Amino acid sequence: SEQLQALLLEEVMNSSTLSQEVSDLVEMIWAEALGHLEHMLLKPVNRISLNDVSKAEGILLLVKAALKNGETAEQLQKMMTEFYRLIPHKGTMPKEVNLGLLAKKADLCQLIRDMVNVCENPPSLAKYRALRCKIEHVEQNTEEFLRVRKEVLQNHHSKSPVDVLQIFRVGRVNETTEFLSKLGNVRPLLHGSPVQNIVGILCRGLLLPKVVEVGNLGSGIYFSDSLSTSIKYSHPGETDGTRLLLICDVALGKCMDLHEKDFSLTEAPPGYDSVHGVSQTASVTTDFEDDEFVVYKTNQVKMKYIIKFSMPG
Ligand SMILES: Nc1ncnc2c1ncn2[C@@H]1O[C@H](C(=O)N2CCN(CC(=O)Nc3cccc4c3CNC4=O)CC2)[C@@H](O)[C@H]1O
Repeated sequence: SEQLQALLLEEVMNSSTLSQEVSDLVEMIWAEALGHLEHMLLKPVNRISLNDVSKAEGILLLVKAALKNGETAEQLQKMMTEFYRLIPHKGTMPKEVNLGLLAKKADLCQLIRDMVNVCENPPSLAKYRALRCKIEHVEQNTEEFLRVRKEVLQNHHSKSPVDVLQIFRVGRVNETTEFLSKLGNVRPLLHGSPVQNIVGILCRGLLLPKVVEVGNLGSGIYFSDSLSTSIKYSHPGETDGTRLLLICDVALGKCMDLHEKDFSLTEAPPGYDSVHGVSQTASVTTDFEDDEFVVYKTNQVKMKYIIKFSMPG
């Protein structure tokens, strides 16, 4: 019948037995992300609507505007208690509402939006599609795995053993086409990050830090040629106990070598496309302990791989 042939097509169209490795990765990063929310949310995430988040974000803008104008804390707290009604927290309710809090509350709202959107087609594929990002497992047999393994395990100043469990080929669609390859000097660098950030990184790529009216080369996207340095930023997840790390092609064209720190950099110096923090050496002292590479454009970045690894300790 019409209906049978519909079901038979439905079976075909709705089928993708994508690998365990990729599935387990998706399940983890989402679980780890949800683990962050559950840590500081009285109300379950399922019982928060998208309206609550939109209104919550709307209040932060009013509170931020009011804070800069120097309104009394009476008004600020009155507005903020309305925010906390929509987005309940456990622990403290900061009396001193600084600008730094509002930025983190704004981040939190986005992490809530992720978890709400995804809830909806098995529960594994719903989470994969939600990333809008094409992860593909690379087999240990292939010569691509040995290649990438060595690429990661080259600049290792520290001699701490590294258990490279899984490697995944990753790509975002719009990230590739908008990449500034024409601007030369593209080299593959590493970006460490805690596991709870990964869903957000895969969803929206690496974003520019928000200049609050912390990094020692200003508000840009940092990378390193060394693995030992990227391990420091790639913290172990509470879910699995493993570390995740990105390999990105960073188009950084003209790269100015710096010795002194500079926290006020919103974009690259005039004349250069990027910055290199030169590390402390034998007879060349610097303020940088490790080699930092910083770009201040999202379209100077293009992530290639995700590396799942773990330290002994
Ligand atoms: N879309 C996104 N969703 C969620 N988190 C996202 C994101 N885009 C970036 N991030 C995350 O924001 C964080 C961020 O901006 N930060 C925190 C880190 N800080 C200093 C810094 O980058 N230092 C630094 C220096 C040298 C190497 C490396 C790093 C970090 N990773 C490295 O390999 C600069 C500001 C960062 O940890 C990144 O992973």
